[PDB]
Amino acid sequence: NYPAEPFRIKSVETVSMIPRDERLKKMQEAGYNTFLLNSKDIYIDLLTDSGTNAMSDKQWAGMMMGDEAYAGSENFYHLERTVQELFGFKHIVPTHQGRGAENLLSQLAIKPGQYVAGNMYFTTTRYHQEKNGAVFVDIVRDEAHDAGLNIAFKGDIDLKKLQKLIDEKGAENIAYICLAVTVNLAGGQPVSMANMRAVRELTAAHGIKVFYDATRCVENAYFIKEQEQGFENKSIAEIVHEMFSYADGCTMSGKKDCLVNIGGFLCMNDDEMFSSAKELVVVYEGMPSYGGLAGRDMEAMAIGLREAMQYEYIEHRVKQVRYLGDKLKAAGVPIVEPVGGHAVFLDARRFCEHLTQDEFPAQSLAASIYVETGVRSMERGIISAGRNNVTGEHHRPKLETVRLTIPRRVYTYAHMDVVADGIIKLYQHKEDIRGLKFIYEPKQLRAFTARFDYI
Amino acid sequence: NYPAEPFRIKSVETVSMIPRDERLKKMQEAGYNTFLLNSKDIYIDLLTDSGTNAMSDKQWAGMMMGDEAYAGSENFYHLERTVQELFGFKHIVPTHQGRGAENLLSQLAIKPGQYVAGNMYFTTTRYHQEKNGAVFVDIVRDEAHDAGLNIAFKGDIDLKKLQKLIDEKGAENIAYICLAVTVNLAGGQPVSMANMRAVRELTAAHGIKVFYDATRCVENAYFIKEQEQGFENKSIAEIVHEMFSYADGCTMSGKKDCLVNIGGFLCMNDDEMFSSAKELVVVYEGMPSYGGLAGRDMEAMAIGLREAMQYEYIEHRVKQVRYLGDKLKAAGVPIVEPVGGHAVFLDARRFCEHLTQDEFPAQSLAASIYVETGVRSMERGIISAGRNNVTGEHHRPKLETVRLTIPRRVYTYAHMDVVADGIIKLYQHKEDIRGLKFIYEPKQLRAFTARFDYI
Amino acid sequence: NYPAEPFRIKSVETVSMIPRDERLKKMQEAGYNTFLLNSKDIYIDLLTDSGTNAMSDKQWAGMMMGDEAYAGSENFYHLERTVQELFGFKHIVPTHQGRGAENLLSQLAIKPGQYVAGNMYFTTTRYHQEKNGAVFVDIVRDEAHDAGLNIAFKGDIDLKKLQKLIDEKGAENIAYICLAVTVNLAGGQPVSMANMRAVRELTAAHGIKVFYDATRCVENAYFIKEQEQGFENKSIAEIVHEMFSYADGCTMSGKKDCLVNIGGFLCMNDDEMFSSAKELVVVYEGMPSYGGLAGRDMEAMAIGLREAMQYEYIEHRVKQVRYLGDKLKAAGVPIVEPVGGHAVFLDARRFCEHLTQDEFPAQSLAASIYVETGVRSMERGIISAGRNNVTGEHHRPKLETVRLTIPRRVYTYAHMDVVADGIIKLYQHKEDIRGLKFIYEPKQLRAFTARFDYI
Amino acid sequence: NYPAEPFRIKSVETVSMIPRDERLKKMQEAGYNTFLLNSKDIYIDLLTDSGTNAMSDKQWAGMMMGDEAYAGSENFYHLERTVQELFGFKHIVPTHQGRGAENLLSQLAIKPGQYVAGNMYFTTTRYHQEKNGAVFVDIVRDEAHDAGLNIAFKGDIDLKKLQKLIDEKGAENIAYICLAVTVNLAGGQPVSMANMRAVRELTAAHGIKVFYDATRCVENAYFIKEQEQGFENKSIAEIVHEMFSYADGCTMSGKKDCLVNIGGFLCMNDDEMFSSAKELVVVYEGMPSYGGLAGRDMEAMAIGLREAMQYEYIEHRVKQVRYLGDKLKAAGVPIVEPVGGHAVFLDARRFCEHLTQDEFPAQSLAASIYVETGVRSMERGIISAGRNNVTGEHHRPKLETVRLTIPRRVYTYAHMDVVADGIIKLYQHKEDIRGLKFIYEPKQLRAFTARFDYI
Ligand SMILES: Cc1ncc(COP(=O)(O)O)c(/C=N/[C@@H](C)C(=O)O)c1O
Ligand SMILES: Cc1ncc(COP(=O)(O)O)c(/C=N/[C@@H](C)C(=O)O)c1O
Ligand SMILES: Cc1ncc(COP(=O)(O)O)c(CN[C@@H](C)C(=O)O)c1O
Ligand SMILES: Cc1ncc(COP(=O)(O)O)c(CN[C@@H](C)C(=O)O)c1O
Ligand SMILES: [K+]
Ligand SMILES: [K+]
Ligand SMILES: [K+]
Ligand SMILES: [K+]
Repeated sequence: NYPAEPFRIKSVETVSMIPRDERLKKMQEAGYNTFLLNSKDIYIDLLTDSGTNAMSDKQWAGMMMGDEAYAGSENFYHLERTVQELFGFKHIVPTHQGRGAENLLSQLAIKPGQYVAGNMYFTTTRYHQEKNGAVFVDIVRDEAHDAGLNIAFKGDIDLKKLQKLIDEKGAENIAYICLAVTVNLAGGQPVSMANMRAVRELTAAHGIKVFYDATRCVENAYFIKEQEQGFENKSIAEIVHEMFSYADGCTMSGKKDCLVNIGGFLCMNDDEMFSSAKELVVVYEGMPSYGGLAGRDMEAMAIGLREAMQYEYIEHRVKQVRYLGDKLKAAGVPIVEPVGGHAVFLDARRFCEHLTQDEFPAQSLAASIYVETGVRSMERGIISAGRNNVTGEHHRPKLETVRLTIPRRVYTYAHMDVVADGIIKLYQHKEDIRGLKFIYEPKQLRAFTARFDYI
Repeated sequence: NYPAEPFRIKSVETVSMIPRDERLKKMQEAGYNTFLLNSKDIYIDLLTDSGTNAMSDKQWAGMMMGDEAYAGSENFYHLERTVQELFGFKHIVPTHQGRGAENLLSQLAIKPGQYVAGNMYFTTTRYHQEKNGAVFVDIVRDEAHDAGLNIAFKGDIDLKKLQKLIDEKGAENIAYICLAVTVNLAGGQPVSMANMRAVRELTAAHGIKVFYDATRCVENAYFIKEQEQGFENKSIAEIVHEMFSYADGCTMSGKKDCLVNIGGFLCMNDDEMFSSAKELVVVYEGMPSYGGLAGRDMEAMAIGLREAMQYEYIEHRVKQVRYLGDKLKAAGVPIVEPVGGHAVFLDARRFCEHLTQDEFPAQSLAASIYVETGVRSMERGIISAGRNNVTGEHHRPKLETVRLTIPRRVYTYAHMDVVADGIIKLYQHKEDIRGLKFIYEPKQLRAFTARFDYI
Repeated sequence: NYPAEPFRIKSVETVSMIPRDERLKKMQEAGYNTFLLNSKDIYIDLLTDSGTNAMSDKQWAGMMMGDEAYAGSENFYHLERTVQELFGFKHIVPTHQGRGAENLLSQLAIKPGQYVAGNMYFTTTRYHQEKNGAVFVDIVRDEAHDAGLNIAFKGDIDLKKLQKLIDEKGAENIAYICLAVTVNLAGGQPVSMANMRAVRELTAAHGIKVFYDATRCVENAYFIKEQEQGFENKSIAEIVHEMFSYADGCTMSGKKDCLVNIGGFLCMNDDEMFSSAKELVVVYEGMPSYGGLAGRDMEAMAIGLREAMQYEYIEHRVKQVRYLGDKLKAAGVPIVEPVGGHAVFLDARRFCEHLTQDEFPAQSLAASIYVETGVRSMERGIISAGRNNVTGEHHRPKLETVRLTIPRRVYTYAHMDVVADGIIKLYQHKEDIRGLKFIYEPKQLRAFTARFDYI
Repeated sequence: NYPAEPFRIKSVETVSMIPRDERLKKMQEAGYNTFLLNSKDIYIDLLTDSGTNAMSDKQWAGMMMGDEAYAGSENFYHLERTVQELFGFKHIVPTHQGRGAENLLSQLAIKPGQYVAGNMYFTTTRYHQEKNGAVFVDIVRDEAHDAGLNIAFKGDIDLKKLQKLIDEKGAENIAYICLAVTVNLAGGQPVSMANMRAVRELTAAHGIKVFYDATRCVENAYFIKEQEQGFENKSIAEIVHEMFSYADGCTMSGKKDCLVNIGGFLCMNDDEMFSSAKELVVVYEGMPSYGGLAGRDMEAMAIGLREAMQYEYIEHRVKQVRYLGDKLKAAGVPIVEPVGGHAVFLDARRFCEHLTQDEFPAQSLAASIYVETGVRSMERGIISAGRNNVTGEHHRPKLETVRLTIPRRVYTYAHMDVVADGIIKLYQHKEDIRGLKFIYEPKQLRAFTARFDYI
């Protein structure tokens, strides 16, 4: 049912668990914000799957062969041809990570006053869109905002919402469609190939461009192979290649499905757009032949992207996350369903029924999880959404969750059992979790550096 | 009951993951001899725990700081102070691995005609003793020769057997006592501290030297902390240091409990013998400051020896092997008991009761294990026993076993489940396992290059 | 006169060593543009000293100990304490390289309509200043614009020019003073400590902030120790620490004097500005605890910054460049004087007097240098100057040069002889060097992808 | 005349020079024996070219891909096919270093009472020969024992001495001919292909086997390409392959011309001899599939052997040594001529004319070189030869030299200038070097651990 690791351990990293009394003082030192905890004080660090992956022996062999030249590096050509072969795009510009590519795309394809629509948003992607004068519109299906609803391909774009946007606003006022695979905020939920084919069908008829947020496209491809009829005989590589044939470009964070600790890139097919991207990348990232990355990192990212296409690797990656989610569900712990490809999301509304959203249950639950287990998790609720135009009123999203994000090839099933057993025991006395109050809030992006205090 | 890994994965090693029908063709190409399989064709390689360990990030950092000087390397001095601090011996000479140190010890401490006694033997250790003119005498307790007998500290030396040897032959005719921790041939069985203190008491009264075969002393130290009363408050380091306080020297294979892939050393307290050891090491290994080792390897062994002292590491190491043994026992699979610190031994005679020892049941069971799971194990029965060269007849041992030897920090519990589930599945249909016949047998060391075919 | 390397070679990098007739075919394939050569076809790559450095064994040991956590990495804290100890600034935000830090500084410290003044400019620094609405004013001393003038500390700011700006425009209309050490565009010319103290004296009296472009501050510190009276007893570290005591912050490119292949950071003393910097870094680079960098790269930069403080290292670095300049000057080759800390600039106008600037003598000389020696150099003349987009006419700079930029710890004196002997041999028959004509010119950034053919 | 390094520096190792007053105390602490100095106290360590080489980026990439399996490692198969391809031998057995292979060969091919003849000897090779009951006979040409005689191919075997040995002793009493390439004790002197062809011609006519000591065969191949008529058009690989076609086997120390820090192997063509070697290697070294080496070290040795065949690499290696020798000769310093492939030998008899061989001028000169320059060198004189059968009488060889041994790819020409300038200045007051007296002498192999005191 759950496969063993399709690899061996080459090298290990020592870990240690500090006692509860010290975890409590660390949590108070961090202002009850898991973002402010020190890495050395964490047993199992499930804060994010971004850049926290373990590399292979092949990737580390490439690390010893870094061609650090400013132009014409062999590492760049290797990364270039690999992406052209696997993704099928004509041009590629490397960037130091995903939000570097998003900065380039938002300045190239957005006119002040236009609309950008997509299946939910991400914080950095939406910021660069809004900074360049766009208004974001969520066109994901309504069921994606309901945590407990267990349906397949929750991340699909609602075609009726997309049709309604084109009719009310016009096609000329739409910059592009931003299709994310997978959808991070909905719980790592996949998008079906039929939805990608249908979106491409409707947008091309109105001359609207489609750009993918491809950070977790490999996990998305596995869900297509597993659950969409007609793709069970297709390889992961074939599905990934067909996915991108419905996009005019993409922004990629190699720190996710490329199995590296740093790196990203921007892809496109248009020649004029690629020429403008090279003029903008030298301002923010670097030369088009390295783009803010060391040669050895372009090499590791090229090798890692090819390793991710192995069916056994991605099957184990996804089913390890599913294993953690199944143990939590079997004990009655409320989670977002279905389990996504990279994380399990605890439903803090049901976990902390005795608390209101104004008491920040997700931020308080993440603090209690660390103090009780030594596991770091990320708040994904009201604090990440922010406040807008009303003086002091928070955004209220339906999803008030705590994210247990699994780095790739770093932890074992026994580590998943430690996480599950500690959360299940915490769920027994969930009424003890206390509310939080803002003692410091930045002007923007409060989730990263805000400090709180108990109620 | 079974702890999770007290570390996370830093880097992984790629494996093939070939299907069963291809593993069958690989096994036929190897003549149904697991010793002839190529490493690249193996999922889980349980052939040996020697030199197959995974190193830590700290060790690989030391690998980058290799002082490769021919004499006076900083890496040697680091290894020297580490062993002097942890083992308590005065002098140390590095060797490329354990049998290099045994070659030196046998030439230094044995006069032609003397006797060497010890708690059973190992192949290379007994050869160097006999090569230099010694006669080996087994003084282990009788209970060590009972495979199914589940008692603690099976590797203890029988004090009455040792007393009888001293009286009949004399103390001047005894070269030394060779005390192995643990006892590999008995199944990795530990020796009690009380037995070590008693041997030191008896030999010192007759002027007899005691040298340890300390290859797996860390695993032995854990058994003392776990099962011997009075040591439950002692750290692993304190137990190890007290163990060697009853010996005049030791031979160590770092490829086991020092958590490296190559290396060993020879320790002693006598100054004159250390002076002769330095003259002999330059003939066979190298300078006393590197002894057949690269500088970076002395550094990794010094770092690894200190990492082995962590209680959580060695507890998990031993309980990971115990997990495999308990799962096999709970399903009714016959194993050697009790489970040792480094391996589980399947009883192939009881596993393949429908086959005779002339049909090589252990060799045939090892072949089936690979084909069904991709797991390589080692035959330890009539094939590895060899032939008597005078009569031409096989040596026939009471132990017809298959050894599942677990490298340190390489595999997870999920890998142990792969091994267990496939063997349990084989045991349910064990009547289908067929005998083997020699199609090629070399003159000597037939275990390594013999080829077979089904009967 | 010229010291030997204060280090030995730990590991080497393979090179092709292709003959002259093949280098000619490579140059023709590259359209006679050294920017289009492949790295694998280059023996000595003097294109830039940015990110091309060789690291030490200590740095590579740190590469194995990367803490890749998203927040609170131990590598960040190590980098933080190192910069606070060596530079003396209160706060630090890491960036993926120098132009990432410049993007942050320009958005934080510039109000639309204000002025920025500095000792000449750099391309990326001036862009981010002008992008945020500033007007750049050159306040360097007039002597910096004389190529052949051999005087010390050519990069000093003219205090009278700075005083005139404050009086005519007002202090409230001045964003900050951008003091670069060293001054790249003037040829890597250093700034005196007395000039730094005087600028801090004048700006502090008017409430004006001073930010350093500290990319090559270590090379600058050596010039102070070597040529400025009163600092001959001071260590490199003491001089560096005193330099930054006259600044309110700095932007650093670790790819230069931090002896790494990627990395940078932003420093400042003000608490409120540091609070705003943490909100802005998560948009463009990443979390304030990694800032677009892998953990291992923050570790290598922390180790490399401390290695750069060794007097013997920086003395050899600078005198290796001086050796190349002295050998060219002793043979009569026209170079920019005095020789800077990181590169030698050939005067291509005097080298190719028989050619006009419309025939691209610097671009043609760089092509001949590669074909004759396998050395890549960078054109810094009319081609890299660009075209005015309104008129369509080339920008015509007084400096028509070829830059021989020396990476740190990569090449030896024998490699410098290869460069010198081939250029001296070319200078003896310089009348044979032919002009070039555009066969392909891109719309922008023509230096990188233009292709030429002989005239 | 002298080529630059045909590689770039990938990573560096920090070095440091301790003052003279500390170098003096270190030399006294070492008993005036450079073998007892600590590596950290040495600026330029010219003690040996064995295992002190710098590896390439390709080799370090292979280090990350160590297949550490006990049998069937991919690293072993790579090393096996590389040696079969480059050396042309049928079988190969890996060993941890050269003297491990010599131990195997001496036990396989020597009967007690037989003679072994060769072009001079080495300490470990002659010991294993004499330990197994052989009597060594030097059959090198007489001119090899004259330090100042500058003739080509000084290491050739005298065919008349070989013919005389066969006639006086008989062919059945000759175990084999041990042909070393190059000849270490004569100054690294090459053997001509014509001499190898002639030796093979004479021995095959009497049924006598020939085994090569191939540790520095690549350096030998370069001398053949440079100085022997008819081989100037042949590649290094072709010459190496033809060299071994005149041998029945070889012993190799990879620590020399394979550009690694540890490793060796034994080659042969006979099937019965290879079968016996596998039985003996498991006793002393390990399995025939790893032979006392980690997988990653077999990989580095396989990659390094192929890199050594590059003409530019070996040309620079040899001419860098020649550069040091030419500077010493141009200043009047007495050296062994011609300069060998791996070291310059100072003639201590002419250097210390005022001292007798009983005062150990070579051992005293090596001590003075370190104290005055921080350079470590090796004594190669009376102390290395030993005493035999007379009670207290030393062996007296014509060569009383001090060896300046150059590791491969570690030092630069500027480092050679530091060595030369310090020795030339020492030669000005050579009358100050004092004699030495034995204060401690081991029973055997006194050169490594003897301690001395001034006269
Ligand atoms: C869908 C998606 N797009 C873009 C980014 C930004 O990419 P980057 O610049 O970090 O490489 C992220 C980052 N998500 C991370 C940070 C997370 O989920 O924790 C993401 O999840
Ligand atoms: C010709 C020759 N053969 C064999 C050996 C022994 O090989 P090893 O066991 O050291 O790999 C050496 C070692 N010479 C070294 C030690 C030297 O000249 O310093 C040697 O020079
Ligand atoms: C108890 C014991 N002593 C000595 C040795 C020899 O040490 P080297 O292997 O380091 O020379 C071994 C190795 N046992 C290995 C070979 C096994 O169990 O497969 C051993 O188990
Ligand atoms: C003085 C100076 N400031 C800022 C920068 C930009 O820093 P990053 O390159 O780290 O973004 C550079 C780089 N100069 C390089 C590009 C050269 O001289 O080729 C520089 O020389
Ligand atoms: K770089
Ligand atoms: K070495
Ligand atoms: K990271
Ligand atoms: K190994």
